[PDB]
Amino acid sequence: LSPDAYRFLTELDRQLRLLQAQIQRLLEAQSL
Amino acid sequence: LSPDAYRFLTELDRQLRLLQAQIQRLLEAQSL
Amino acid sequence: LSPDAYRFLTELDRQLRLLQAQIQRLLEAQSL
Amino acid sequence: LSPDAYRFLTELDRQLRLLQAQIQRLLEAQSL
Ligand SMILES: [Cl-]
Ligand SMILES: [Cl-]
Ligand SMILES: [Cl-]
Ligand SMILES: [Cl-]
Ligand SMILES: [Cl-]
Ligand SMILES: [Cl-]
Ligand SMILES: [Cl-]
Ligand SMILES: [Cl-]
Ligand SMILES: [Cl-]
Ligand SMILES: [Cl-]
Ligand SMILES: [Cl-]
Ligand SMILES: [Cl-]
Ligand code: NA
Ligand code: NA
Repeated sequence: LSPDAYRFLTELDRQLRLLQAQIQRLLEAQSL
Repeated sequence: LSPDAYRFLTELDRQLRLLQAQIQRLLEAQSL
Repeated sequence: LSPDAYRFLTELDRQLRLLQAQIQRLLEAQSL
Repeated sequence: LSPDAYRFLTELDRQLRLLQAQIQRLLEAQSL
């Protein structure tokens, strides 16, 4: 990867991780 | 959450986890 | 959907749309 | 972008577009 692509992917990864974490918390919070 | 919403979010979560993992592997694979 | 689930999904959608747009712009910007 | 990065991002984009579309359909399907 180019530096620029690396940087971009790093920022994408951080955002996706945050979203995934929000979904995971919501699922975990469910009374079954 | 409704069952339907729970199910939907579960499947979304699984897909996002797979994508995040692909990005993480690509980043990790970079010679600095 | 519950109001809460609707609200959550709305915010998720907005974030994903922003990410997708960033990727699309990067791809479009490529000299082939 | 490298060819490899371009290819990767293309596939990521396709997957995200599919997910976003699923969320959008669910939201649109809601009786208010
Ligand atoms: Cl550079
Ligand atoms: Cl550059
Ligand atoms: Cl950047
Ligand atoms: Cl049901
Ligand atoms: Cl139902
Ligand atoms: Cl489903
Ligand atoms: Cl409420
Ligand atoms: Cl509530
Ligand atoms: Cl919220
Ligand atoms: Cl190559
Ligand atoms: Cl290569
Ligand atoms: Cl590939
Ligand atoms: Na719900
Ligand atoms: Na690159």
